[PDB]
Amino acid sequence: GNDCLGFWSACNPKNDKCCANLVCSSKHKWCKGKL
Repeated sequence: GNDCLGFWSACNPKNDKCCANLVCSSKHKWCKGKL
């Protein structure tokens, strides 16, 4: 079914597949918390 990533999980700035409403930092390139 669904598929997402956790926290501090590497991802793509063009395709954010993070969970918990996380954010894919285009800098660190990971699922961080949108401040």
